[PDB]
Amino acid sequence: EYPTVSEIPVGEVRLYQIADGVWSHIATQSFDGAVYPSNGLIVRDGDELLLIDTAWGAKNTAALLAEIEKQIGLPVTRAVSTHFHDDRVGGVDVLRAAGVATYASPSTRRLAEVEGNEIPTHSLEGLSSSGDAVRFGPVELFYPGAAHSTDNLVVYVPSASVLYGGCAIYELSRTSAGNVADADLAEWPTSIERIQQHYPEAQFVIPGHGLPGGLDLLKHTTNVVKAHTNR
Ligand SMILES: O=C(O)/C(S)=C/c1c(Cl)ccc(Cl)c1Cl
Ligand SMILES: [Zn+2]
Ligand SMILES: [Zn+2]
Ligand SMILES: [Zn+2]
Repeated sequence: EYPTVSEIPVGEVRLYQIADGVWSHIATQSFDGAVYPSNGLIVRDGDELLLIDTAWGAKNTAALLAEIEKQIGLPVTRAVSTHFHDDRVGGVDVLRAAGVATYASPSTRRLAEVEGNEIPTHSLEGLSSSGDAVRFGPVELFYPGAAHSTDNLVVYVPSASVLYGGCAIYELSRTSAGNVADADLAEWPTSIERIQQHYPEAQFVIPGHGLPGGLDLLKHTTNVVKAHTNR
């Protein structure tokens, strides 16, 4: 029942309700002749919504906002991008234009800038050291250490025990490393272990791309990362 690529045309965005007040948003993008899914999150915060990550580009992100207004009908007042790649910040200018306050760690902002990507307006403090956590509205933000990228954040929704790993976490069907040009292969397994230590009670784990599962996705990612390491 969780949507896959074949069900989502590029341009279109799906919402999937995970818990009371918790959805993922799912979009697709075609790159080098293949089509990829990508996840983000939506958390209700009173009469407003917190958005985690864009839907990978301006077009998809504009469709995400229309889809949220149509299906949920509460305003997106804030957005956090969990790292500096285009699937996380591509569409930030659309959010900003719609009056959404956009946020990211200083480190994510600097890396976006260097990459020439869109740049969240606000800087998130308290997340500079591995193991650091801060509360941001209805979620906890966690910096596990470098993994898929040096800046990657993970997000936890304590009310629903939902752990959103972003692109630091692989789905189960993904058995080979994705793009790791910006990865810290050496630290990645250690960073995943910090996630496991901090959220042992997580009941749903969302990867940046593909199908959700349970905490097994953490060991799965380490397995893939270590395999790639020994290539
Ligand atoms: O494997 C992943 O989760 C991602 S984010 C791959 C990637 C990278 Cl490394 C750079 C740029 C872009 Cl656009 C993408 Cl999609
Ligand atoms: Zn990435
Ligand atoms: Zn990604
Ligand atoms: Zn596995």
